[PDB]
Amino acid sequence: QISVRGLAGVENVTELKKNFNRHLHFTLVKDRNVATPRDYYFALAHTVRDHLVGRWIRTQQHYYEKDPKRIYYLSLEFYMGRTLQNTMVNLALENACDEATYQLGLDMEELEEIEEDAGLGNGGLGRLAACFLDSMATLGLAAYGYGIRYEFGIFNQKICGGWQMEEADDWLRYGNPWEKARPEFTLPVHFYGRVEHTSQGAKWVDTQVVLAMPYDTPVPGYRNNVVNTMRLWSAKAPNDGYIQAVLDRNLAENISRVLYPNDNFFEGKELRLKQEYFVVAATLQDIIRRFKSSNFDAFPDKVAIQLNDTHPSLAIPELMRVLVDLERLDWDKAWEVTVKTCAYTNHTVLPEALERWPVHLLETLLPRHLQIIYEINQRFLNRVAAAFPGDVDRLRRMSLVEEGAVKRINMAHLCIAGSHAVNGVARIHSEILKKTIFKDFYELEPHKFQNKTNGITPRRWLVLCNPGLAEIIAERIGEEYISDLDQLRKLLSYVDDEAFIRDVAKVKQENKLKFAAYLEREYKVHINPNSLFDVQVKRIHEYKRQLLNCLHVITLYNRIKKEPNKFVVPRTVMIGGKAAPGYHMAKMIIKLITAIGDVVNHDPVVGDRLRVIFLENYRVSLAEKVIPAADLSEQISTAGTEASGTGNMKFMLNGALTIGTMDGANVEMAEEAGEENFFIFGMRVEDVDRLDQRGYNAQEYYDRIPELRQIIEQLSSGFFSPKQPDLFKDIVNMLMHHDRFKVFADYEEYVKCQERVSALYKNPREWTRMVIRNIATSGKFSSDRTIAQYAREIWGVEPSRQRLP
Amino acid sequence: QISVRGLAGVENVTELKKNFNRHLHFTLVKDRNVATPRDYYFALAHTVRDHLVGRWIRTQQHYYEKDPKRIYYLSLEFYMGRTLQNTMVNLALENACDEATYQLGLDMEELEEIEEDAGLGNGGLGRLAACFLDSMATLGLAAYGYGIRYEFGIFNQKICGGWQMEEADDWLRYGNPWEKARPEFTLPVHFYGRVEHTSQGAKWVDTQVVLAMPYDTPVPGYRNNVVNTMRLWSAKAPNDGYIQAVLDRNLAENISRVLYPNDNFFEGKELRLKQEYFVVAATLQDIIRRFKSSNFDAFPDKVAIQLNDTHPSLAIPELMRVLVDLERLDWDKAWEVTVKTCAYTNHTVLPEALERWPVHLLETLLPRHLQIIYEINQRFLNRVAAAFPGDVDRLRRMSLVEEGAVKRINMAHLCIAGSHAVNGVARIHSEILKKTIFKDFYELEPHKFQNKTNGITPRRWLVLCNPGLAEIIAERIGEEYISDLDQLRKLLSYVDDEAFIRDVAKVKQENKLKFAAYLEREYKVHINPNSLFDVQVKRIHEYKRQLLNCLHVITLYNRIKKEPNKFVVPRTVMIGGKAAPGYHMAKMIIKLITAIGDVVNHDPVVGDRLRVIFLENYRVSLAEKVIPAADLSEQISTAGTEASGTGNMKFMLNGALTIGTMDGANVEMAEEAGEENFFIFGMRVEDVDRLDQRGYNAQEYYDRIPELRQIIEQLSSGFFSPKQPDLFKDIVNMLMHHDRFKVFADYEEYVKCQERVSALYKNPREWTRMVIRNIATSGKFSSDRTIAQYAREIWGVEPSRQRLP
Ligand SMILES: CC1(C)c2ccc(C(=O)O)c3c(Nc4ccc(O)cc4)n(-c4ccc(O)cc4)c(c23)C[C@@H]1O
Repeated sequence: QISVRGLAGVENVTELKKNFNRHLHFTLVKDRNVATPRDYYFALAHTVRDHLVGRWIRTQQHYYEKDPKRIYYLSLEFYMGRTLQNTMVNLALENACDEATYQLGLDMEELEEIEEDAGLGNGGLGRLAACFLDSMATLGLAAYGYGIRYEFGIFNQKICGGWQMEEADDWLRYGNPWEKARPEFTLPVHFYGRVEHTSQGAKWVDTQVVLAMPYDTPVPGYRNNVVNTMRLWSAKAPNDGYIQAVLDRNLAENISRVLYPNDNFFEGKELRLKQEYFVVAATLQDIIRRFKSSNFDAFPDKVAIQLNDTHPSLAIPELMRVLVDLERLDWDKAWEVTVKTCAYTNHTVLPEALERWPVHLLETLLPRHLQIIYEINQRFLNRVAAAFPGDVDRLRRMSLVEEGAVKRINMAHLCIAGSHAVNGVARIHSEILKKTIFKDFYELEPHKFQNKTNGITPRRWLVLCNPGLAEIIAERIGEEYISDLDQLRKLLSYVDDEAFIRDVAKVKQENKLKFAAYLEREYKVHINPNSLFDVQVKRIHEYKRQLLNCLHVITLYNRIKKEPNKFVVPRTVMIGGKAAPGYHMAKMIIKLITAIGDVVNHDPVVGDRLRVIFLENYRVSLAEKVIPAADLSEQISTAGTEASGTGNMKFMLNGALTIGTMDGANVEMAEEAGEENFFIFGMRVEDVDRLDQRGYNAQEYYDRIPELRQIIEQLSSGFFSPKQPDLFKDIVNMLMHHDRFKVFADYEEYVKCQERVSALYKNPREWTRMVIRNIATSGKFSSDRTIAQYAREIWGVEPSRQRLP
Repeated sequence: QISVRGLAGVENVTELKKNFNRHLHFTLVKDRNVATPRDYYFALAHTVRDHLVGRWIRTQQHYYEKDPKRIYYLSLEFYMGRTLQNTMVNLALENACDEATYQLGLDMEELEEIEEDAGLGNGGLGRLAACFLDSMATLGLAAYGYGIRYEFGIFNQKICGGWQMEEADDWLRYGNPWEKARPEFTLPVHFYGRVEHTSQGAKWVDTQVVLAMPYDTPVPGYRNNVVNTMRLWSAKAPNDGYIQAVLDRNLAENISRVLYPNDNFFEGKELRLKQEYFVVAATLQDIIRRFKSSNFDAFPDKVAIQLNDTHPSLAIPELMRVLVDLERLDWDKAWEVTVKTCAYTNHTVLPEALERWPVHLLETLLPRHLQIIYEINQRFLNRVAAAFPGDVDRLRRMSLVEEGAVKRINMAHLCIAGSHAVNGVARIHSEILKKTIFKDFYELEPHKFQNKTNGITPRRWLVLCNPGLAEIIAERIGEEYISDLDQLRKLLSYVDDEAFIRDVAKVKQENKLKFAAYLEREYKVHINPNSLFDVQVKRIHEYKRQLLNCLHVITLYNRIKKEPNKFVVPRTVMIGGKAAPGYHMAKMIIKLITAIGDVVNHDPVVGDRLRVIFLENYRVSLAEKVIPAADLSEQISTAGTEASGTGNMKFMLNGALTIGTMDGANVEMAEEAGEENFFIFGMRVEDVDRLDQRGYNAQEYYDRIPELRQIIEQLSSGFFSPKQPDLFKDIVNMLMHHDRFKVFADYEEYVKCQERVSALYKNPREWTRMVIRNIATSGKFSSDRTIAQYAREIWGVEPSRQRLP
């Protein structure tokens, strides 16, 4: 069909059909008479997976033979999405399978919709892990993703009566054709117990054992014949009245049962601590076994462990435990190895996200790790005291141990102390780390602190989800950009090219029709395809300020009612994302969005000039549908709160213009494109700080802005909940009296900036030319660039995009 | 190698090796460098399973096209054992795979030892189900086995300190290459709730739903191209704080977690009741769907439901529930259909085995079924009252409702009332049913009561486990006997044939060396291969009288110590079998066996003249090893207690002579061979009854038998437990004062009969000639004969051993 999707060679298609039919017969045990579309999806998935196997085996053999330094990306989350299209793209098989299935009478895109997302993450951090796996394989790194094979990923969200309802994400119900169970590589993980100090040294005894069974999933690089591994551990009860004892095996196996759905929030649940140690303990056993199959001097030359947030921070004391207690290294040598092995990525400054585990919980579950943590703290604070003699407050601030009613271990402090590199995920965030929350650590060890601005893979996030845009780009500049995204800057040459302008707008219109067709087919929801698609998709949080979007939406509605005869650019305002189950405010915000829609979408004076829709069950596969259809990308977090963002980058790559604050990677996106090509508004970090310094008074904004006052009175008086007039009193009260994110303070600039958005959209040519200037400068935000930096600046390995044989 | 194992055709071997290597590469994702023997086993298993798929699909299509009456064998247990060798035997692939794997450098028998038993049964009843599936496929019946896919089968038994320890039988740990999950055929099963009576009729509402997911396993007939299905249901939570709710999905899924390990004993556990309804409800939905894909007049013409014991007895009220409540048939028409559809097989007369569920438990879990059961009872008792006017005691005795402190439903009475056929499992047992425990039901409906003497499949139980014996037989009479076992009578012609006599003894000696090698390799246990192998393997129960064997073993030991210089036939006495976890006496009996061995096996005066060994973890695969090696088959249950037995038949088919009571199918085995060819001893049923009539006094036997008195004093005084002198006081006390199975009353005849056993074994030629007379007359005990009778006398279908194309 389109060239970026590869060749449908005659023999390749013939072989694909034969292997499809073989799987249908021998694997699905069906013939065409009874085969369901799901049977067809699985026959195709097995056929495509078969094309990975040779390279997968040879890649891993190649690493065994050449012994490169191995990169271990440890994460509690791998937000992978679906795998069938990604595999075909990266194997150059997409047109061939499309033709093969077409000749069999099947629509391959219909089959693709049958695959369950591997929804093993919450949001940005977990999706970063997924993009990173893709980029590390495309860059030829000997890299392994290590995580948990959750039986249930992030919950499936249903909207019922305008409210979020959570259902179990039973993604393995029909099996997983991608993974390969490796029950022969199963390893014991220990919990509880107690420490004996013998003549040999310390001994961790009387533990309860949980087995960790690895499942390996292939990670294909982009057309370089590299296939790396994602290894996900599954909890299994050890082999050794009767019925209840068998049933009680469920308790240990609950360790890998379900992903904790807290996006940016720490709740010290013991089961979550168990999950974190589970990944850490089994993974480090793997790492050490592989290292010995090559004395621990060389260990940091052969192993990098990257900690995705503090979630696997126990790797630092676990590595010490293994090196000291089992390998009998001296403490100082073991510590030198550990710090040189480990590096730590921080993802947020919000204090409620910081993992601060109660000491008594650690003492019970992991008694030897708490001892090692205390020893780490004593030695680290001795270094602090020697560098800053007499600075007692600095000692208290830097300690891994936090005092209080509940004594706790600060896992971020543990990570900094035990890592040779610490990085934030965007320039502004990494500077904030050095300036504020880790300033003490930066002053002790400035060399540790780095920036690694996040990115997204242009395979999943352009070639896969927006083949039309990838094609019109390739028609001009070739296909090299797909793994060399800075070549998109060549498109600045085409900013006055009438053909490209036409094609960019044509592609966007096709994507919008496709998304409108999706909403009609799957939900019987009708959206005006000739409206500006205004999209805010991301997890629901106060700091991301979906509520500020809500205020603007009601402003548009109230201005229409005030002057019904005045032309306004028609909009479909779309908001989607999941709220954590126990986050009352976030669930109220979802209900407000649907409640606004219930009024707006049924007002005959409004008609199709304005519609407000909550996109249900936002997840990786839905992001791939809606982001290519978006005109306006809402990135409106309070300045200083969004460490980087990555949804912002997806929209930029896919031809939406961005309205946003100078926050996270927005800053660098605007720098890359030129601020004249972004709708930047609102307080900067400095202005937020000035408000905090004098005290944020929302009443002052209410008193001075009639249009804002009108909206608050509508919320209070029940205008958006006539049957329950005080339904939204908590939102109103938070906004008026307890708003940590200063919604009102950006209201006026936001509404006026939104006016400028509409003004440009009335000029289709100039809208599209500004779009070109964004797409053309999105190259910096490829995760290949991010990974190349991690490789050279932290891991000490040189990337390579050369083909394996 | 040997002809009964088929042809190793040149192209077949070449194709097998290619498909082996394809599976190793694409399915196991290994190359030969790293492949474990388990990888090799799985590559072979997939290769062999691939050879079933075409016939499996075509068999089931054939049934769809020809619409024969379908047989549904409902059982809570399918004691299947391993599947790889059985599949190769029945597909005529065994020599070809043997040669193919040999050319790849692999020992196929080593690979076979890697397969986990599908241990989904307890003993005779569950193994009968497995043999029946094999025979119904070999006889061309459109037959389906329906059961539960237990995550954990019968526990793995370890002997530790001479005691049984139970471990979870994690048979699915490495997967199951045989089964095909059918998650698309998943069905809802309902529990709890309540009954509404509307205008339409009754309605079962407010239930909790458990999903039943079917897994299909192929059942190959013997070289007739028939492949039937065993469908096993797996419990799954329905699709619709948060974390605990996800974890609590385990509660519904516990329904299929583990097989209840009670052999012959009813404990009214609610979870077991749930399992029973689970199989019943999902299976009958399948049956009805398949029936509609062909008005319910014709339903009994198209459906037979065979109830394996009372365990799926809820099928009777469930079928009524569906026909009346959902299909809106009148009660009387629905009842006519039900009784003509259902038939019931009874497996034991022991009262403690009878399922008698508390009415309050049924009312809570299955409120509509209890209503239907009460209505069934009222109408049935009305028939009783009309046939036997004024016989009020008969009404009380026959009622489905049993009065008492806890009111209960007698599930056997439900089965008789709701079934057009009731059968026992051996002639003596089926007569006892008509004479005693079901005499009232027999007098009301004599036409209902049948016999179907049990049998065993000669595929698994001769060709598979004893290929040497199968070969020397085939060398004389051809291979037709393998599915026409009455042709073994041709071997009576060879009773004076020196070559056959030589070969029979040679085969037995090879099997004994092979089993001795097994015990050395797997347990470092040394047995004298030139000793008589005296084997009692079966579940441990008082009624099977392992204790009587114990008394004889100690007698042999005490006689040796009394006259050390006197020659005795050397024996290896082997006892194996599992005790139910909560059955104290059975566990004490295992400990006594090992305690006897601890004295006997270490007495230098005894040496290798006598050894006593407890065979650990007796299961189908171990039965296949030890039964072909046995010289003497211990079948010594108290007359009247063993309904049939089937282990007795396995030994007879495999060249052991039998010592036993006139009990169960022993009677018919002795009738078939001639009593002169069996070591029959002990009380007959009539003598047991005479003892009960006057009261069994064990003291009288103790007082009159010095050698018995000596053994009891050794047990009491601690001779077999010096470190815990009163370890066996409970056994002694039961024997002396509470022995329901009259161990002492058969002691003298047993010991003297055992003398006759030894006397014949001293004459190898006459021992072997008597063996020939047993093997030659074992043909009646083929489960093909049993199934042919079920087909013609209950199900109304005609068997056929003709090939499918
Ligand atoms: C070598 C090659 C071209 C091929 C040719 C022929 C057959 C066949 O059976 O006629 C093949 C199967 N069989 C086959 C296919 C599916 C199945 O379930 C069993 C066997 N598989 C194959 C593919 C995937 C596997 O996990 C295992 C083998 C492969 C086959 C792989 C390869 O494409």
